[PDB]
Amino acid sequence: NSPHSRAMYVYPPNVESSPELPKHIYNKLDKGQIIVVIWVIVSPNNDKQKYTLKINHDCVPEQVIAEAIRKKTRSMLLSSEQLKLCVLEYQGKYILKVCGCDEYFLEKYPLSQYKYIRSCIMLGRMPNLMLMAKESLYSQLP
Amino acid sequence: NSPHSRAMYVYPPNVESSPELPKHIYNKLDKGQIIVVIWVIVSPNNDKQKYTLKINHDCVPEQVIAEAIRKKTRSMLLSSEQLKLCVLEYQGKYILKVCGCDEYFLEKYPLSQYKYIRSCIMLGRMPNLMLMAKESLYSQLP
Ligand SMILES: *CCC(=O)N1CCn2nc(-c3nc(-c4ccc5c(cnn5C)c4)c4ccsc4c3-c3c(F)cc(F)cc3OCCOC)cc2[C@H]1C
Ligand SMILES: *CCC(=O)N1CCn2nc(-c3nc(-c4ccc5c(cnn5C)c4)c4ccsc4c3-c3c(F)cc(F)cc3OCCOC)cc2[C@H]1C
Repeated sequence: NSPHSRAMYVYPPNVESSPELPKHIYNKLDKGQIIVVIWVIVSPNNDKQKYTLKINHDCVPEQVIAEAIRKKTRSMLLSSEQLKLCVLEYQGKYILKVCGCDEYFLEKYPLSQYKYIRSCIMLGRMPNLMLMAKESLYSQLP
Repeated sequence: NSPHSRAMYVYPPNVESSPELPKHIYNKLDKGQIIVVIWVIVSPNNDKQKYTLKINHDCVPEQVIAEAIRKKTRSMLLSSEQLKLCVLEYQGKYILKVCGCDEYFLEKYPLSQYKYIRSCIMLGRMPNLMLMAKESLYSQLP
């Protein structure tokens, strides 16, 4: 089986049955938008950097990856064609997970449909997420 | 004629000539096991939930239903008799099909002998399957 399949089997997504967000949960957001923190390892010294994003609650994990690139590329050092290539490149290179936990967001679902996010919203807690390279995920498989 | 007989005539299986898997295809599996995706409709609003299973390639469709039952009841501390009762009940209530396509797995064949499954194995792709209520299939017959 493909490494993508084995990651799905080992780390199955914890999504809700409906993508429709309950009204009492949606009202806890800022006009349906949720503030999340995105971590990443940027240096060989395992130094971690972070971005604080405000995104729609129904963003899929691949849209979170794209939104984090737009946050960084605000300071322009690349053309538009280079930027589009970088978004597609890193969308196929990185996956999203909960920081410090064995909870992953490998499948295309609205972020708020994942159970970890809903508990974060109901608890008034900020989702603490990490961008991990797909190859680093495939190497830790049994 | 019986409704099950009518379903076989209307939806005949697309199977390969031999149940023996060629070596170059078998070697694409993880020690003879295939990872499949099983969808199901859980709410009257047609909300779908899914399981990602790793099963023997020569499981018959009724064994796929049994493996999905063991997946859900894994934590429930059920006895063998309790588990068997649920397995027999849902084996007589649900059939297996390709999700979103008019391809069915109604007959006792090794799953890998079906042409859709074997091509999935050769592609390194997960079979995208759906569990449909038997009565819903018999109602759509001519
Ligand atoms: C084609 C893609 C490409 O070449 N690049 C250039 C490098 N790059 N880094 C990130 C990225 N950067 C940060 C970040 C924030 C703040 C920082 C530093 C360093 N010093 N400070 C103060 C780095 C970051 C923080 C969280 S996530 C992230 C990313 C980032 C991203 F937004 C989306 C991703 F898919 C991956 C990454 O990180 C990859 C690890 O570093 C290479 C984006 C890029 C892209 C545009
Ligand atoms: C004696 C048998 C019996 O009473 N039950 C109880 C109900 N039941 N549901 C399933 C089943 N559940 C899921 C599933 C997975 C993840 C879920 C939800 C809801 N929320 N989350 C996060 C439901 C499921 C997903 C794919 S297949 C499946 C099944 C399932 C099965 F494994 C085998 C089948 F033959 C049928 C079904 O689903 C039938 C639809 O009813 C919900 C199993 C049972 C059994 C144990």
